[PDB]
Amino acid sequence: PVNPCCYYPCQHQGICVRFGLDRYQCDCTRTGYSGPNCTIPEIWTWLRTTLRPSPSFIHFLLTHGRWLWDFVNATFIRDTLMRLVLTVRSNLIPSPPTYNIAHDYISWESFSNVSYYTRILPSVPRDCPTPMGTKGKKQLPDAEFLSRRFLLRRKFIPDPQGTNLMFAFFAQHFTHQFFKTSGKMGPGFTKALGHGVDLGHIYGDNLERQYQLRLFKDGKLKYQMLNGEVYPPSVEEAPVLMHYPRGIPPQSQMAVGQEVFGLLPGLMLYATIWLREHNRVCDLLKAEHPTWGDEQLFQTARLILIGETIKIVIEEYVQQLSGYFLQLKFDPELLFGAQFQYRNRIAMEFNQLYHWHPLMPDSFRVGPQDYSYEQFLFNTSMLVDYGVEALVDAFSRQPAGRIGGGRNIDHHILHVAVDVIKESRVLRLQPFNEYRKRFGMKPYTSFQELTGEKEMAAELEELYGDIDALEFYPGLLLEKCHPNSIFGESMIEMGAPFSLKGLLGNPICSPEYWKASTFGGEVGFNLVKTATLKKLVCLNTKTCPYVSFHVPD
Amino acid sequence: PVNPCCYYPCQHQGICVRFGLDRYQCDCTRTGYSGPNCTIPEIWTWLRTTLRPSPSFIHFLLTHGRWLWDFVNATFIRDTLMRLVLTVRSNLIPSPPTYNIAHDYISWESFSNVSYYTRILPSVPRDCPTPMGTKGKKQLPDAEFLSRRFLLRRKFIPDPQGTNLMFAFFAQHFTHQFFKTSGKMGPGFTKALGHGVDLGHIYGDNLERQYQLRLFKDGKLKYQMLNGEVYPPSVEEAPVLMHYPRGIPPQSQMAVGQEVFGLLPGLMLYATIWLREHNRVCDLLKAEHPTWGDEQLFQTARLILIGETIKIVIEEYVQQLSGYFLQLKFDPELLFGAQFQYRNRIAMEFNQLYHWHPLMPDSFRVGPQDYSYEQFLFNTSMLVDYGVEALVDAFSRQPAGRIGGGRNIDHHILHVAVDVIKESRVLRLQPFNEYRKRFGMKPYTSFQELTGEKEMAAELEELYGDIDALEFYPGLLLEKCHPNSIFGESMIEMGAPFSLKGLLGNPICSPEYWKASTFGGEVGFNLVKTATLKKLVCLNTKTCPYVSFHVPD
Ligand SMILES: *[C@@H]1O[C@H](CO)[C@@H](O[C@H]2O[C@H](CO)[C@@H](O[C@@H]3O[C@H](CO[C@@H]4O[C@H](CO[C@@H]5O[C@H](CO)[C@@H](O)[C@H](O)[C@@H]5O)[C@@H](O)[C@H](O)[C@@H]4O)[C@@H](O)[C@H](O)[C@@H]3O)[C@H](O)[C@H]2NC(C)=O)[C@H](O)[C@H]1NC(C)=O
Ligand SMILES: *[C@@H]1O[C@H](CO)[C@@H](O[C@H]2O[C@H](CO)[C@@H](O[C@@H]3O[C@H](CO[C@H]4O[C@H](CO[C@@H]5O[C@H](CO)[C@@H](O)[C@H](O)[C@@H]5O)[C@@H](O)[C@H](O)[C@@H]4O)[C@@H](O)[C@H](O)[C@@H]3O)[C@H](O)[C@H]2NC(C)=O)[C@H](O)[C@H]1NC(C)=O
Ligand SMILES: *[C@@H]1O[C@H](CO)[C@@H](O[C@@H]2O[C@H](CO)[C@@H](O[C@@H]3O[C@H](CO[C@@H]4O[C@H](CO)[C@@H](O)[C@H](O)[C@@H]4O)[C@@H](O)[C@H](O)[C@@H]3O)[C@H](O)[C@H]2NC(C)=O)[C@H](O)[C@H]1NC(C)=O
Ligand SMILES: *[C@@H]1O[C@H](CO)[C@@H](O[C@@H]2O[C@H](CO)[C@@H](O[C@H]3O[C@H](CO[C@@H]4O[C@H](CO)[C@@H](O)[C@H](O)[C@@H]4O)[C@@H](O)[C@H](O)[C@@H]3O)[C@H](O)[C@H]2NC(C)=O)[C@H](O)[C@H]1NC(C)=O
Ligand code: MNH
Ligand code: MNH
Ligand SMILES: *[C@@H]1O[C@H](CO)[C@@H](O[C@H]2O[C@H](CO)[C@@H](O)[C@H](O)[C@H]2NC(C)=O)[C@H](O)[C@H]1NC(C)=O
Ligand SMILES: *[C@@H]1O[C@H](CO)[C@@H](O[C@H]2O[C@H](CO)[C@@H](O)[C@H](O)[C@H]2NC(C)=O)[C@H](O)[C@H]1NC(C)=O
Ligand SMILES: CCCCCCCCO[C@@H]1O[C@H](CO)[C@@H](O)[C@H](O)[C@H]1O
Ligand SMILES: CCCCCCCCO[C@@H]1O[C@H](CO)[C@@H](O)[C@H](O)[C@H]1O
Ligand SMILES: CCCCCCCCO[C@@H]1O[C@H](CO)[C@@H](O)[C@H](O)[C@H]1O
Ligand SMILES: CCCCCCCCO[C@@H]1O[C@H](CO)[C@@H](O)[C@H](O)[C@H]1O
Ligand SMILES: CCCCCCCCO[C@@H]1O[C@H](CO)[C@@H](O)[C@H](O)[C@H]1O
Ligand SMILES: CCCCCCCCO[C@@H]1O[C@H](CO)[C@@H](O)[C@H](O)[C@H]1O
Ligand SMILES: CCCCCCCCO[C@@H]1O[C@H](CO)[C@@H](O)[C@H](O)[C@H]1O
Ligand SMILES: C[C@H](C(=O)O)c1ccc(-c2ccccc2)c(F)c1
Ligand SMILES: C[C@H](C(=O)O)c1ccc(-c2ccccc2)c(F)c1
Repeated sequence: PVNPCCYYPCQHQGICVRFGLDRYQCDCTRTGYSGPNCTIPEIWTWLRTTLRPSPSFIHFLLTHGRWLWDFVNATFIRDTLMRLVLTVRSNLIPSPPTYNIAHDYISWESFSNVSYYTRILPSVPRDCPTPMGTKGKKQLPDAEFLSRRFLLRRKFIPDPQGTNLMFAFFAQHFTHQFFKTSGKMGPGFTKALGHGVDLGHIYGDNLERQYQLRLFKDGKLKYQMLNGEVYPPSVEEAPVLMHYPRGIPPQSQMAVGQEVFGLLPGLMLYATIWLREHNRVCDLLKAEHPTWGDEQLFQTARLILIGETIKIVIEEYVQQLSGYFLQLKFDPELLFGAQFQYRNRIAMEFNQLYHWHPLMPDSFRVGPQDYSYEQFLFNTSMLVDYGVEALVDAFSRQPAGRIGGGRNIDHHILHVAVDVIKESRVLRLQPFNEYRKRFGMKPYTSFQELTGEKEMAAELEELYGDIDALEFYPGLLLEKCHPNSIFGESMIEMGAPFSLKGLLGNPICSPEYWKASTFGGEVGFNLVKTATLKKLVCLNTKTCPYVSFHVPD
Repeated sequence: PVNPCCYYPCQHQGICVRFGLDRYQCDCTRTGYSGPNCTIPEIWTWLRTTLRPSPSFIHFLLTHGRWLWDFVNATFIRDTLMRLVLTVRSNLIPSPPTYNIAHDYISWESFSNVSYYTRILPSVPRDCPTPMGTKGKKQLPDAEFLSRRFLLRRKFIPDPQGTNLMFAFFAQHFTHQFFKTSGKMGPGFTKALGHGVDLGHIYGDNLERQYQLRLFKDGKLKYQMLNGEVYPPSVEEAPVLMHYPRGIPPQSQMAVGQEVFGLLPGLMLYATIWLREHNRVCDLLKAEHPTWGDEQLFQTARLILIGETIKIVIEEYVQQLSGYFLQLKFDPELLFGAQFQYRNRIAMEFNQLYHWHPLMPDSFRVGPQDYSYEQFLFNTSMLVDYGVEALVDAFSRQPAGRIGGGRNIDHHILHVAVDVIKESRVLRLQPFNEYRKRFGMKPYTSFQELTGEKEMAAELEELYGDIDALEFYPGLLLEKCHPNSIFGESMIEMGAPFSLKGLLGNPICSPEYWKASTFGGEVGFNLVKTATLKKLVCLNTKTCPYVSFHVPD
């Protein structure tokens, strides 16, 4: 008796449940559809899907007609559209969360145990005929071969949207606060229990670590002075676990919230900027509240930095990534009149989707000097040698690589993609086409439709045998990009829901928290409301360099 | 300089914040008022409070005109009113939670660390002139004296609403799943991390314990047979820590989710009933899903019992307690059109308010036998000696004591009340009158108004010196009771918000979870929708005894 749920019979978010020895039933509750397979639409459902323009057409609208968008951005329409974007995208993410690596069904354990990443679609049942369900071959393509053939960079392909390394390192720094897969527990488990923008990559993911990083004076974080500049303290002064190669003296190791940030100067650079910002805010708070103790100063500054982070991510980071002419806006009040849960649980699919390694260049240019990967990775003196401004200027000027399209991952880090594919099979992620449907898109009917070309498509078809066997991550990276864009429609249609839900799902965005008193008053509240990448850097450096998520002109 | 917030200047939920060396500012955001102290109403705010009838009047309407209610209860008006009750009561509880014993302000730590109970009103600042703020004497009345004088029972006072011991033990059993103050960490901390109806008192508050309790076959819980009846297993078979007097061997201990249930036959009675219900549901589930494994059977049965619990608590437990002619209803769908957060955090005030020791009798009667506290407490054989049916019958027949009114706590357990008062001072809970205002009532202007009499009021005035110095717990237990009611209005006006938010705030009540598939299909969903105290007992016992939360007529 072949498990009927292996055919993914239930459509439009209907839930497949096994009944008896060989039957199945689809729970169509609130899907907007009825029938054995949740395929019979109600009137409003049918109209909505019949009138909704394609993701590609909407993408076109949002990236053309600057004159019209400028006009619209200056009106209430900006708010109307931002609210629509927030609600429509977020609603595709279940909240409270549903499944995890252990339970392909709702359970109290999945709801309460936050050491688990959640998941949007249940796993491919273990008893299915093929690894992907019922389609494809008995054995999936070799992960290594797949990576060498379709993901390995031949010649660097710059991002057409002008994205730079300042952006690339921000993305890596930012995402590493909520993606922290546990080596000890295995795939499907995380150590970032905050499951969102808690800034645990600055303050630590646990209390004792936070306490080791804190000065416990004026609400500040410990630090050290080098060349008259402020930097994170060494592991000697802040006895915290850091992942550095054996053989590196403790005095040369910097201690920050995230244990892996010693890996790249680009990561430690952001750790330095944010640490400086935290202490700068502590100073502003104390001037306003001389009676406050160290604890309240520390806690309030953290809330302010969380807000500054979400503000910058929405209005500058996502703005650069989307390429939209619509001026995005971070305003929690846009959701006060809607039904929305202020909670977030990080999905394993979101983790996979965010492996944007193609962004990394062939080498790292700092002024007239060109640094190789061996001169960059784990280099513990470069940040201090050049200082914050110099590195920000260089990273802001160097272009990052295009993410989608294929063949654009530097050989130095290709092994990461190989492991992502291997872990996807351990997590038993459903095929790319099933995720397409889950996020409102039609499944691809062939590999040529996916790639937009013929040679790679033919080889993929040979390897996978069926488009319905194509895996999640490979599909995301091999999909044809939007015209002159950094990646394809799926990265946007699937990634936007996860990202936006994770930003606005934060408790500081709730009516209960979003008030001036939460941030120590008007001064703190305005810091959040007017935060900018430029101010983040320049209010914390001697001089102000070129700073942006876009390469200069 | 005297801390200005010691005067509780900000009204209507405005937040008091210290500015400069001696100033304060009230954050009136979304309170519906403006002005230095949030006292100037907006037009709609003024209308709402002017047309709003008093709690006493509303109570009258709900306990009179049975003929009218009988009509209402059979129409959709029942739903309209239940939704109104749910939303208006729940809106008084902040969500996400705000403060805790360490932070009298919003912070990421308060939001994320669930080992802390939350609190609704901040503590009395440690630097205030008097223990309660600015009113009263420099020293509060001795806790032991206060208890002896006003809380000690002199003559048993039965509850005029007919509440029985079956109800009392349900209340004790039920609340002990979310009130588990940590002896190690101290006041302000809890071990019940589920913060609500997770049934941790049946399955254990931690995974390791749950695993020792589970059979790992058919999704069931371990059990043992005695006199042909099913009971919880022994600690020898289920190696779990249970709090029993030293000298009682593991083979003679019963292992259940909550460590302290061996203390009373009444507690183990419910532990036994729910254990039998769990395994019963597993049988029903397996019949429907023969392909399911032990894990899914166990998790699904747990979800069903959670739903059954909420159903019985709202429609029978709270119904009995309220004495309303309005037929309360548990229907999550009532809130699907409203803005509501599906989460809960247990408040320290809710813990205090739920110390209903007056309910306990002078002795426990089982048929012709009358057992004393010395014979009842920690009795290791009574449950098995009599069996479930006999104890349910006896407890359903014996009257429980009136909660409010004062002087009704049996001397055997008066020490608990003494400790509650002492814990209250450690927690630095604000005065009863501040809580009255926080929950929408006018503060009492004198002790005579509070008690409704002259004798106790006169002595209370002498001891406290000022009505605004009266503490939270004593205030709840000494306030005059509603006509022929089990307690006063404050217990209802303050208790209803916490209780209802805790019941509906459960994730199973969310649109995401409230579906047939969550409970294994229609059979499981109906078990929840039709749950009853009588069925809970009789579908798990040989014979059907008198079972109710009210003594027989
Ligand atoms: C979140 O969710 C994750 C995933 O579930 C949790 O992972 C960890 O917790 C699990 C439970 O502790 C770990 O499971 C392992 O199970 C092994 C097998 O043990 C079996 O259970 C008992 C063992 O007890 C037996 O009897 C006596 C009684 O006193 C006992 O002393 C003795 O040890 C004896 O074995 C028994 O019925 C069986 O025969 C088995 O022994 C354990 O050996 C192992 O130590 C562990 O407990 C799981 O491995 C943990 N780690 C991971 C990554 O899975 C995580 O804890 C959850 N987080 C939270 C906060 O809840
Ligand atoms: C939820 O919230 C509660 C309440 O905060 C929290 O409670 C528990 O956690 C804290 C922090 O771990 C415990 O702290 C206690 O106090 C001291 C900490 O003082 C330190 O001071 C010195 C600094 O240490 C230096 O750093 C070196 C690093 O290598 C170290 O080796 C040396 O010690 C060195 O001196 C030091 O002198 C001292 O030893 C301490 O490190 C602890 O020692 C003490 O044992 C306590 O842990 C709280 O007590 C603890 N429990 C309570 C009830 O407060 C929970 O953990 C939070 N829960 C979660 C999930 O976050
Ligand atoms: C835990 O609970 C169990 C019950 O489940 C306790 O055991 C029971 O104890 C009672 C009294 O201690 C035993 O009483 C039985 O019936 C009569 C009762 O007394 C009669 O009524 C009054 C009281 O004196 C008098 O007017 C009458 O003349 C008459 O004495 C008693 O006399 C019998 O001898 C008989 O024991 C009951 O039998 C017993 N049940 C069992 C199965 O043991 C147990 O003690 C308790 N543990 C603790 C620590 O107290
Ligand atoms: C960690 O990062 C540090 C950067 O802060 C590294 O250091 C710097 O390393 C560079 C490269 O080795 C070093 O370069 C000096 O010498 C260069 C001479 O080479 C010239 O440029 C071209 C390269 O061959 C030729 O075309 C040209 O003819 C000439 O030969 C010169 O270009 C540089 O400007 C510079 O003078 C820097 O001096 C180092 N700076 C410091 C502060 O020491 C360090 O090596 C990294 N650590 C590790 C282990 O890799
Ligand atoms: C020089 C650049 C660079 C290097 C050496 C690099 C290295 C790694 C290594 C090593 C791993 C872990 C792999 C394993 O197999 O266990 C990993 C994981 C990961 N990395 Mn990348 N990474 C980037 C850039 C780099 N990453 C950029 C740019 C981003 C974009 C946001 C990114 C995002 C991720 C994500 C997301 C993970 C997964 C983290 C987790 O699950 O713990 N990264
Ligand atoms: C026979 C009767 C009986 C006994 C011996 C009993 C005893 C105790 C003891 C001892 C403590 C812990 C006190 C301390 O000072 O630390 C405690 C706590 C508590 N009890 Mn009563 N208790 C009841 C009945 C009893 N309780 C009933 C009935 C209820 C009503 C719902 C109730 C509710 C509470 C609550 C609530 C707590 C606090 C739990 C927590 O903070 O851990 N109960
Ligand atoms: C609903 O989904 C099932 C499962 O894929 C579809 O397939 C079933 O019905 C077909 C129609 O006769 C049979 O030919 C298939 O063998 C059978 N497969 C299984 C797994 O039972 C079914 O057609 C779908 N029905 C609708 C109305 O869409
Ligand atoms: C706001 O609340 C405060 C505190 O209850 C009120 O009290 C302050 O002002 C009074 C007016 O003269 C003084 O008599 C009090 O001593 C003073 N107390 C403090 C906190 O310093 C104040 O009157 C209220 N103001 C308004 C506009 O209602
Ligand atoms: C109501 C007015 C409609 C005008 C039709 C606009 C046509 C836009 O056409 C768009 O062109 C893009 C490429 O440039 C494609 O990628 C989109 O899928 C396609 O819809
Ligand atoms: C209310 C929001 C409306 C957004 C619609 C903006 C879409 C911009 O549409 C633009 O209109 C121009 C007309 O001169 C065309 O020339 C451009 O090709 C087209 O992209
Ligand atoms: C013309 C400008 C319109 C701006 C509104 C865009 C926001 C709607 O975004 C929509 O969200 C859906 C669910 O996530 C997706 O399935 C659609 O493809 C996407 O276009
Ligand atoms: C038509 C609407 C008329 C509204 C009349 C406003 C009445 C509320 O009046 C307010 O009462 C408070 C407490 O007594 C005072 O502290 C405020 O200063 C006062 O403005
Ligand atoms: C009885 C008349 C009641 C009128 C209700 C007042 C509505 C709120 O009116 C507001 O008052 C503010 C203070 O000047 C202005 O700044 C706002 O623009 C205005 O909308
Ligand atoms: C829609 C909800 C309506 C609630 C109103 C219920 C109030 C019951 O009101 C009752 O009406 C009786 C009339 O015969 C009087 O005799 C009772 O004294 C009075 O309490
Ligand atoms: C006549 C029937 C009326 C049913 C509506 C009752 C529900 C409203 O309940 C109200 O909740 C408020 C907030 O907790 C309290 O302050 C009010 O005193 C209370 O009556
Ligand atoms: C605003 C816009 C949209 O909703 O279309 C949009 C586009 C892309 C993202 C996005 C952000 C991070 C990873 C992947 C996708 C996003 F979060 C929002
Ligand atoms: C339905 C009614 C109301 O809201 O008035 C009501 C009355 C009393 C309670 C209540 C339940 C447990 C402890 C304290 C109060 C409750 F939860 C609900």
